[PDB]
Amino acid sequence: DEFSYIDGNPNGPENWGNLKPEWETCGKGMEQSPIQLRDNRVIFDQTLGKLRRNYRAVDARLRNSGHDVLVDFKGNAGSLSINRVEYQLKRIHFHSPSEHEMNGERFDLEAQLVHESQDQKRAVVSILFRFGRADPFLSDLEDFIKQFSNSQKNEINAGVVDPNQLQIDDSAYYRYMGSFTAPPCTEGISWTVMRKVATVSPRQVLLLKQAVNENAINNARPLQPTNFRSVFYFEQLKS
Ligand SMILES: O=C1O[C@H]([C@@H](O)CO)C(O)=C1O
Repeated sequence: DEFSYIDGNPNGPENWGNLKPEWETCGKGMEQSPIQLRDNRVIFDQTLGKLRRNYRAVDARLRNSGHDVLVDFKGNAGSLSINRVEYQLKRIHFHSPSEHEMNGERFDLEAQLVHESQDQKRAVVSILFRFGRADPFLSDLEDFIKQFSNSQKNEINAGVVDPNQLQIDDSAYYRYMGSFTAPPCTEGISWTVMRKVATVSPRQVLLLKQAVNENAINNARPLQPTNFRSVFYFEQLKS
């Protein structure tokens, strides 16, 4: 699991796919994430509907992987519905700066909600943030996040973590097929990236960045080629 976000280094993002056989798709796959999201190339699909979530507050652990901080839910944290297929919410990864761009703009943080169906299909819902008012979700975790920095520990019980504190506006999003954004960069992942940009405070991002290894202080994978794949867009009109 040594990989780095330092461009130019032997273990850096351009080389991920040559580091070990298990990571080859990082270099050779053609539906890699993240990508550029461009309004002028989207296919509109009114048929997708408002994003259908039913999430539940539940017991969680915070983990420092060394290259990101994530929330790891212990109980059943509820689920996301796409095409009446149901995907359970398992984890939330944090990346600063953002990995996705929207019309050429890179944001200050991205949160990625990883879900898994019983069929084991994967869907990720991404939220993009600009510096502003604190994020209510991270507020309730700040003192736990701090402990990665004021101590030796790399897991922490965060108790009950509520995903309905997340800044998700269900009325508009992008949708496309992609990959995990870190090794093993596996494909077949449905991505939903929320149009509405949330806010997070600088203090909150700093806490996150304090937590990780040095080679991961910025932990965004560079944008990958779109390669002609389709990008769908839904947006609910006032009518
Ligand atoms: O699609 C994803 O890739 C990231 C990974 O880069 C985390 O470090 C993750 O877990 C996702 O939600």
